Amino acid sequence: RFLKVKNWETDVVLTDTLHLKSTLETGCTEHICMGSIMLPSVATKDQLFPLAKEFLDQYYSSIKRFGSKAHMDRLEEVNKEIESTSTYQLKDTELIYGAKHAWRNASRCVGRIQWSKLQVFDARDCTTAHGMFNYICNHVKYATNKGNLRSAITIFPQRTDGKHDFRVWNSQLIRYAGYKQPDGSTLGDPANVQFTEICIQQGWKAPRGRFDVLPLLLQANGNDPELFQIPPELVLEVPIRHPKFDWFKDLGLKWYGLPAVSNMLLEIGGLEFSACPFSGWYMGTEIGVRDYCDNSRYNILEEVAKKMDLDMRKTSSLWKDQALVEINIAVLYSFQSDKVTIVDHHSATESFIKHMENEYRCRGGCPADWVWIVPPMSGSITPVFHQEMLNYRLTPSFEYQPDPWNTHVW
Amino acid sequence: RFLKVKNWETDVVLTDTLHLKSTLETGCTEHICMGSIMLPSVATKDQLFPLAKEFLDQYYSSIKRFGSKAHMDRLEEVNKEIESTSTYQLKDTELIYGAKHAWRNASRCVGRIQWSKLQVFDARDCTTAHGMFNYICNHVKYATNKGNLRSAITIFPQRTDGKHDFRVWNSQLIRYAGYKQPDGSTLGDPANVQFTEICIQQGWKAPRGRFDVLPLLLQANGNDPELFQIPPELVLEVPIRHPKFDWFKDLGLKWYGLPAVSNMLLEIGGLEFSACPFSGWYMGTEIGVRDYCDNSRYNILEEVAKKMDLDMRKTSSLWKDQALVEINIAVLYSFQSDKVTIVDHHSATESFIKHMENEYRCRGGCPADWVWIVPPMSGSITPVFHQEMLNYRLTPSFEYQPDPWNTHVW
Ligand code: HEM
Ligand code: HEM
Ligand SMILES: N=C(Nc1cccc(CNCCc2ccc(-c3ccccc3)cc2CN)c1)c1cccs1
Ligand SMILES: N=C(Nc1cccc(CNCCc2ccc(-c3ccccc3)cc2CN)c1)c1cccs1
Ligand SMILES: C[C@H](O)[C@H](O)[C@H]1CNc2nc(N)[nH]c(=O)c2N1
Ligand SMILES: C[C@H](O)[C@H](O)[C@H]1CNc2nc(N)[nH]c(=O)c2N1
Ligand SMILES: [Zn+2]
Repeated sequence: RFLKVKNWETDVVLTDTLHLKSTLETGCTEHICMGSIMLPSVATKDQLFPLAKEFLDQYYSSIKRFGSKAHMDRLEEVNKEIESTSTYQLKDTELIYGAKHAWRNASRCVGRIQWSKLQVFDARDCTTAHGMFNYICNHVKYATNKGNLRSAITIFPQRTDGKHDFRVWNSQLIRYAGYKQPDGSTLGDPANVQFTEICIQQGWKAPRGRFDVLPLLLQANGNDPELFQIPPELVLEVPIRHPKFDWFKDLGLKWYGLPAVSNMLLEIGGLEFSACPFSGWYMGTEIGVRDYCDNSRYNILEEVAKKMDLDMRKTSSLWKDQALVEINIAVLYSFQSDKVTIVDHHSATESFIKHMENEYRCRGGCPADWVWIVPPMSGSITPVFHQEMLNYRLTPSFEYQPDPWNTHVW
Repeated sequence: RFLKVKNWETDVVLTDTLHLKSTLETGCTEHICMGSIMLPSVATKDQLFPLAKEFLDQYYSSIKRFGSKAHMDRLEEVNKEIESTSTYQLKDTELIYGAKHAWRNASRCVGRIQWSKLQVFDARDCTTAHGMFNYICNHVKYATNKGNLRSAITIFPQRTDGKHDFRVWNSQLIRYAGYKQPDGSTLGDPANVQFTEICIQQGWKAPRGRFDVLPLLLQANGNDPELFQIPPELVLEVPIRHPKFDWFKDLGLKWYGLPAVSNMLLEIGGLEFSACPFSGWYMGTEIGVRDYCDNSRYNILEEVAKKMDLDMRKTSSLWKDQALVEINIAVLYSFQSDKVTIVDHHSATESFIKHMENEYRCRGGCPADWVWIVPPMSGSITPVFHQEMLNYRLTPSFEYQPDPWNTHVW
């Protein structure tokens, strides 16, 4: 009931009591661990007030006013508001608190040392896709900050009956298109080929190239979604060069500076925000390892190893590993030389350990998903590899949700 | 009750029903996943026959004679033998079956495609530490096979009352010593500094250098353990050179060819074999990444990056990643050029996926520990990174056990 986590590189032991406040379930049981399963698995008023009370208790605790009169009146105000409408509305303060803590609770996020430096854009007054576009543009502009990236979240109206959901159909605000070729191969990003076609179906005119920034597909109040093109001046892009290899330019790679997830669901006090695009900055490996080198993504290890003139006959020459490291030095160098915020996996993972120590100290724990926290290369030469982590579900939280096209009464 | 695991690089889905035969518990609950905890947590006759029956049922099932007369008579023979002595003895056939399946069930072992090619040395007639030494030497000689390594396990008498355990006090049959220096630094292997001292306490005369192969500390029938020096001619060693960098020789690194774990407990049919050294061959990264580059092991990344003349000022130059890849090419090249069996993490992890497909097909599943199966470098450019795995505990099994010195009535 007071669980211990050890770091096997420092012999440091932290004690977790925060997992006692855990509410949702993990997918694991006493007899099966599902910690490597990628995805593990309308509301009513009878369930809502417990969720609202729990959240309001932690909100008022966090401002040194747990159990005060203002707390009780808010509790009663929300209870009575749930009585009337079978839902309720968060204060601006509660909304900002909840969003920050959904990030704080994201066990898969190695970047949480920054969790309290989060800029919350309240878009709950939005009514139309055009409003969404506007709000999203201002998010991109603010978050990008001329390369001095700033963490931000934009929060559209909460789910009501379910058939009036706000949704951003893009998986990220900024992603590159993906088209299948006549010869079956893929140009651009294979991950987005279905979404790229959905935009063509709703009317996108595609410049069938590699790094074509997709338009936005914005659904407002459950209506059919609508296409919008982010102004190109708002899309900061980094050309990828290597500090040593000059042919690396000829590779002609570029990536966007702003990672901004837009397909997740923000849960606060039992309220569901189905459209809550949030952005930070990149860890290098997301681009250099996963985006560029996943076999189902840009899959460039072939080309880079060629230009390096590596022994590609044998798997055991580690030509793949050697090219992988060169690519990630190139992503980092290119972003830093452009003053565009980025963090290498060593800096990021060290900060997460430090963040973990803070959370165990001032909060009694830190939910953490080792499978996701350990970078996709150089695992054990980063300190998180050696860090036991307890994974558990705390709320407020970011949740996955079905893709909108699979569910939307169209 | 019929769980699905997906590979997110191939879109391949396998169905696991084998987890239903799972017996022991994982450490995880519905509310907390402990999949990154490194260690998760005398017998009686009233518990033994269930364990014996379960095992004998699976043994006789596996030879197409489940429920036959020979099965029932063995079941009755073992029941009556447990009645008399409150324990029982395995047939040679059952012992070999159990050991192979303890390996087959080792969810942390990426090497299980080989699980049925296991050479079982029955040492249950051993009575003394000298017998153990002899048996262990023959294991080393056979397994090493002039570099054409062969998987083997040597199985000493099962635990009886508990105070007559056979134990190999070494964590591996072959490991390098570790001594702390006058200036506090460590020479050799920091992992073994406590064990190295224990040998000095029991009488080892140490050649205080780096790669000094430790003696054996063998405990027989619960008596005090005794030191033995493996004949050096039996300890195959590989000098580490690089196919490109000639200074890599000046690094003066060498490792032993035979990885042979000796501190684990083999559980078969509820019987406990506390001394069961088993050996295979190395995956390159065990040496090149963990042994050489863990900060708490040989910690050589410093030196290698120096000789490579790498930018070590910035963490973000990835000098560590770049030196790490060079080291692992050197370990692989050096072993292969010496015809000493080794497998690179690409070959090994590909074979494990293939092994997984076999087990789901012909067995309904394959227990697998993603945290341990994914190599410590180049994670996502190997196929296991993308492979959902269910972890669960099947028996026969290899279990951790306390270090003998912490428990032994001395
Ligand atoms: C500020 C810099 C940030 C960094 C360096 C960072 C880093 C990361 C990385 C590398 C991942 C793994 C993503 C993947 O592999 O696909 C991740 C996951 C995640 N991040 Fe962060 N992040 C940052 C900011 C944020 C912010 C501002 C939020 C929310 C407000 C957030 C919420 C999450 C969530 C919910 C996940 C889990 C995604 C999933 O399960 O698919 N992060 N983070
Ligand atoms: C034949 C070649 C083999 C290869 C390439 C291989 C590979 C590996 C590797 C890389 C690990 C992780 C070890 C670590 O990181 O410390 C491991 C773990 C393990 N292996 Fe294998 N192995 C082989 C043979 C065997 C054999 C013959 C057995 C038993 C008869 C075995 C049983 C185990 C067990 C029980 C573990 C888990 C150890 C733990 O939890 O600490 N392996 N294997
Ligand atoms: N720095 C960042 N990064 C980051 C953070 C959170 C989440 C993500 C993206 N998380 C997506 C992982 C994912 C999800 C689904 C599928 C998938 C779904 C259906 C079919 C096939 C694949 C594949 C992947 C990645 N392979 C990136 C930030 C972006 C915004 C703030 S921080
Ligand atoms: N190819 C091989 N390899 C392999 C396979 C199985 C197990 C192992 C060694 N598994 C040890 C992992 C471990 C355990 C304990 C501690 C530890 C304990 C107390 C204090 C500090 C550390 C540290 C580590 C590694 N960091 C290697 C083979 C050897 C034999 C057959 S196959
Ligand atoms: C099967 C496995 O869960 C899947 O590949 C996970 C592994 N860890 C990951 N970790 C991060 N950060 N991002 C990912 O997409 C994944 N993928
Ligand atoms: C904390 C964490 O569980 C620990 O570092 C694990 C991670 N995965 C591992 N995987 C292997 N193969 N060997 C290890 O020693 C470890 N260490
Ligand atoms: Zn688990």
